[PDB]
Amino acid sequence: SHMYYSYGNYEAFARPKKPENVENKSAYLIGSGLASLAAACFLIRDGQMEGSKIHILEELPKYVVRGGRAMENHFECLWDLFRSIPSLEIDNASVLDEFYWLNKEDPNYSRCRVIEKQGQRLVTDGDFTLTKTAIKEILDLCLTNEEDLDDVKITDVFSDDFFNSNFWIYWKTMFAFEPWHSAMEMRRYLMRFVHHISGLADFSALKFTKYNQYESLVLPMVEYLKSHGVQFEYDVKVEDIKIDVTTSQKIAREILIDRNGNAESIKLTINDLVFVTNGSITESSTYGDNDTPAPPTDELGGSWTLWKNLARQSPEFGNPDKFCQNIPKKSWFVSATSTTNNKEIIDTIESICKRDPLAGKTVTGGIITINDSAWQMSFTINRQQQFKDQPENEISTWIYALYSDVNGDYIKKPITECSGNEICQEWLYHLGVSTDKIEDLAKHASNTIPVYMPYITSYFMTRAIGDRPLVVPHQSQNLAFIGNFAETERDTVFTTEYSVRTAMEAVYQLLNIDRGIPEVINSPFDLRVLMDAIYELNDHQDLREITKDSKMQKLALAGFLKKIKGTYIESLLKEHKLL
Amino acid sequence: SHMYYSYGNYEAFARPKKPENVENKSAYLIGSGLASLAAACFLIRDGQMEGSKIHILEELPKPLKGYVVRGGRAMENHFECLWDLFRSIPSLEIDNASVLDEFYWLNKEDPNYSRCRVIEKQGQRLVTDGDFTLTKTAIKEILDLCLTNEEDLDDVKITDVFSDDFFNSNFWIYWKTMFAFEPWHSAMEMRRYLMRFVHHISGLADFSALKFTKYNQYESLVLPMVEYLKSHGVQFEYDVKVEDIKIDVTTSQKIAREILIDRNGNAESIKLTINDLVFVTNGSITESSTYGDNDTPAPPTDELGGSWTLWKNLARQSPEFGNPDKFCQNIPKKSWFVSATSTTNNKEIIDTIESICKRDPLAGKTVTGGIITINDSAWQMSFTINRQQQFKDQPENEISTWIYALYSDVNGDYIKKPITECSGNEICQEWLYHLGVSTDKIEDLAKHASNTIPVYMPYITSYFMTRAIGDRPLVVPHQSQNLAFIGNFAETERDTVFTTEYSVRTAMEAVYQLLNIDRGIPEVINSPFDLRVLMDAIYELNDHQDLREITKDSKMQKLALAGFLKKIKGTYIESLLKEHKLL
Ligand SMILES: Cc1cc2nc3c(=O)[nH]c(=O)nc-3n(C[C@H](O)[C@H](O)[C@H](O)COP(=O)(O)OP(=O)(O)OC[C@H]3O[C@@H](n4cnc5c(N)ncnc54)[C@H](O)[C@@H]3O)c2cc1C
Ligand SMILES: CCCCCCCC[C@@H](O)CCCCCCCCC(=O)O
Ligand SMILES: CCCCCCCC/C=C\CCCCCCCC(=O)O
Ligand SMILES: [K+]
Repeated sequence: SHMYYSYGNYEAFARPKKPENVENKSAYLIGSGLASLAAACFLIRDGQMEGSKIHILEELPKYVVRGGRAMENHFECLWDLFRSIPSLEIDNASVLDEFYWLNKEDPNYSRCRVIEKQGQRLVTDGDFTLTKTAIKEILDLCLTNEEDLDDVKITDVFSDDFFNSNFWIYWKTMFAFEPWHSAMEMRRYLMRFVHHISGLADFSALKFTKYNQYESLVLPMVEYLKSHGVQFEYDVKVEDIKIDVTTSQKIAREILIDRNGNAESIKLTINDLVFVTNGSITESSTYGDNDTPAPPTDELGGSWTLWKNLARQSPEFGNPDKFCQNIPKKSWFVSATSTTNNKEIIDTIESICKRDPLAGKTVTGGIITINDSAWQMSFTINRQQQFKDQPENEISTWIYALYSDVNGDYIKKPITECSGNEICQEWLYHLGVSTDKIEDLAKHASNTIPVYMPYITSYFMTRAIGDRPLVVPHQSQNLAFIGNFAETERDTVFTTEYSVRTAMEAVYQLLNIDRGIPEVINSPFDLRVLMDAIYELNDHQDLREITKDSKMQKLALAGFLKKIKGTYIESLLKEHKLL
Repeated sequence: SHMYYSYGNYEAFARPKKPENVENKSAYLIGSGLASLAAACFLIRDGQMEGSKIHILEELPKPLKGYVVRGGRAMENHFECLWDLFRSIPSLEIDNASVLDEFYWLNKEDPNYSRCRVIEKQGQRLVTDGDFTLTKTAIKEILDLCLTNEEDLDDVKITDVFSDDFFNSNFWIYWKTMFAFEPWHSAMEMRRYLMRFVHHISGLADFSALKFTKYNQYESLVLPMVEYLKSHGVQFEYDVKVEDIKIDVTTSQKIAREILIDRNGNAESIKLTINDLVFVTNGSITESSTYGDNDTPAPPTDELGGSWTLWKNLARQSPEFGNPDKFCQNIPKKSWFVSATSTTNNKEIIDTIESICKRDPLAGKTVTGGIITINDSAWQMSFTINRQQQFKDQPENEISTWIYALYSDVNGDYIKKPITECSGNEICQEWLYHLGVSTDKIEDLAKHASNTIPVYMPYITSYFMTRAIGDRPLVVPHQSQNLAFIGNFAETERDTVFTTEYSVRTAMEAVYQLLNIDRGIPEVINSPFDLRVLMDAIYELNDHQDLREITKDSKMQKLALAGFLKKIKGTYIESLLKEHKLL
């Protein structure tokens, strides 16, 4: 139905024929976020649309870290795209090459993932400490149809054993799950990343770009698009799109914009495609400084207002209110980037992560979680420096806190009432810095910039099938929805992969491109991977240990083992350490 | 061990860094087969070896009485190494396009499928054509074979693991003819085939999973590689017969020291260092092939040509170099030996084929979509007509049919002689007979309207001979510093021989190991570990029966299924089973 899914090298390496009649078509891409950028690259590369017919409408005209960071090997659509984007750092190489080599020579992993009691490593760090009841809850969730998970919370499907496991510590902090978030999305994550469970506790599965996501992913694509003549249109806010929703078709007819404070309108025909990135987790963000809190806001911005205006033209365009209203005041809102050249801080980090922060390699290898922090705070030092023109004596630490309405342990205030230096103080406290030194180090030996993001948890809010518009709604002729609030099967939002996937599916479907789209990696269907998951989830126990204290399963196991003794199934189980 | 297996787009699209010290290395590739050429291409593209330091050593120096077809078995999408290679090889047909791009577009424009797979009784379609007619016993035997460890199948034959129900099934007709399996062949390799291609079980009977090049293999695969290699300065050396390679074998090292060659009559010797790599294609299924013509049989032979002599000479220097005798010796005389290429512009023959395969042979698109099997032919004969013409110099009013017989020592039904005693025109008459041509016309249409070239291949079944782990050398034997074995008599995991993929796979593995290239090699496709594929396979193997139909007969299975279903009622597992038609 205008696209199909594939895997393996045949479809990966094959090139689509130029799509029919693309020469008389144009594209309008609302926003210059990564999904729109990705949709424009696919239009250039696989649609062979001329860049002059491709219009990226962005609101803006013309340290803080984190647009994105962690990636994995099985970002199948992202790597398809970025093998074709030249590096801005290596000659005759793609962003993929740069990244692939970088991560070979300095492969990621954490030497200390969770701390407590002011800088001590958690004694069970590395184990999931899941009881058999918790594991059963995990499988039961995977065995639940997604259809049966409308509006279901994480707390509805897990008991306290689960929430007391180390597993949950590692999972909620690395992915930013709150207990009230969508069990649907939690389920997709479990199945989506099962091949990396072996790397969950020590982040051995993660891979990072050289610099921040903008210097390493966005700018390369902007440059790719500029060299192909893509028209970037600034000072343009898209307020509405008039869509004709009939019994047989949906056609976007008109883009209503404010172009430099002036109300204008872009008339569309059936051959003008519109790519809407609906919803935004970064909109309405505010910034503090070392002595000022990022001020809280519940303002809807352009992105949310546009989706709401689209949603009033058809329920098939989604339900933005499920995502941008009723966000619990406890949710993550604040992140901070703390910069310092102070040797005591840097040295304290080294004595925890066991790596020289200033060496230019992995440091924390991903977030260290402060497990007994009131704020449920985690922080990471990536490869330093994360910016191109930053002094090589400086580190930049990124801090976030899952709980926003709880007094700190040292700064007895909610993070939303904290200046940069105060967030720094709470962090240094949990690092174990002598409290007699913390205040001055935060105020005069560091600079910490907080950001308040009202919608940073928005992707994970409990939802129902239908709350997210399909990438190409039923009967849509020239309208697609892209990014992490659009609907596609199996893949997990809050990833850059999801933004590139939806962009590729939108371009391919709307132009009818005759090439397969890589399916979400088939890990949860791979018996090899499933064998490993059991092994790892049970903290490296074989099937005899797993069933030890249970009469019913040790009898079923016995029967099974008599049946499989000396077979290939036995050999597989042994290779995967289950026997 | 100097490699790793991978899958997914990350490693597929990634480029390896230039391997360490490759500027001081050279390569010698014995022969111009596809594996050797494939290796040369990986040397260029991923090794970044200088072309002038790559030396292809080929016997031949650079007279047949008709077009000859072969080498062009089908391909499938999940030839993972092959497409990794040919995405990088320029098409000679389409500008600005790889061989993959050309193949890809062609097979979407003219997808392959068969409209008539098995005939009998002189041109009549098999009534059950389409079905596997597998009994539950037979199905249990297939599954029981896959659940057997490879190690316990040493020297086991296919007749040792299957019984009467299976051998009487359409499945086995389809299977044995399309893959050229003999009942005495390796059950280990049959097992690898079962698992290797389980994702295509739905395409077995109508060939809808097969893909074909535009032209014969040499024009579509080999010649693009040769021009890639020559454009990069690669050295081709003709008139070179390699007789032996001196290998110093020691506790911690195997090193090729010397290549003993006959170069245009003269006994010569290429001296090697550890930095000169040698790639050996050990054994050959086409070695010692002889040709006949429309009036002459291809004369039978037992000669061990150069390839089999070279391997025996290597096997003498270490048991890690394999057992060539398990493959080139004691080949049964009933084995497939003869194929033939029958070329005609005669409208009665062409129209007769059209009436069977339901397509115009001369339109330039799929014709038979792969072999048609004559199920009741004494010879167990099959024949295919690919897209026409398979040769760029051939007239547009001509077709060329490829014909083979699995049984070489059995009288024909019309020409009452074994195929080995038959002239090109006699093979054609036996073929025409089974097409339904009136016997009054068969002699004249085979003798004056057709030109049939037979080929006798002593070793054409040799890939499938019953073997034991260890008979095939590893692609890079343990501790080998500059010696690799490539092609379909070298050992790698899971993959299936008698396929171009296996040749390219070994090539890739050899080059990557010997040069320590830091990029993943695509694993054999993971279909046999894929629950969705295994579900589809149960459905298809039981001729599209959901599980309730499958268990009707066994009141106890009817029960076990009763329980399973309540354990999974309303769950994802149920939904998957319904999606894959088992409920
Ligand atoms: C701090 C942070 C860290 C992250 N880290 C990771 C990570 O480590 N790994 C990972 O996989 N993922 C991560 N993510 C998720 C990832 O960043 C997102 O999935 C992705 O960046 C979203 O891209 P998008 O363009 O689809 O969404 P957006 O970029 O939000 O798309 C909307 C954009 O278009 C513009 N726009 C919106 N509305 C309008 C309008 N009406 N008119 C004009 N312009 C408009 C806005 O400027 C906005 O930026 C992270 C996200 C954040 C916020
Ligand atoms: C496990 C394999 C790949 C996982 C995909 C990663 C993307 C996860 C996503 O939920 C966004 C993360 C949000 C911010 C949390 C802190 C960042 C920690 C981190 O970068 O992992
Ligand atoms: C696990 C048991 C498997 C059950 C039977 C498996 C059947 C495999 C079937 C079909 C393959 C059909 C042909 C696919 C491409 C062949 C390419 C070639 O000729 O080399
Ligand atoms: K899929």
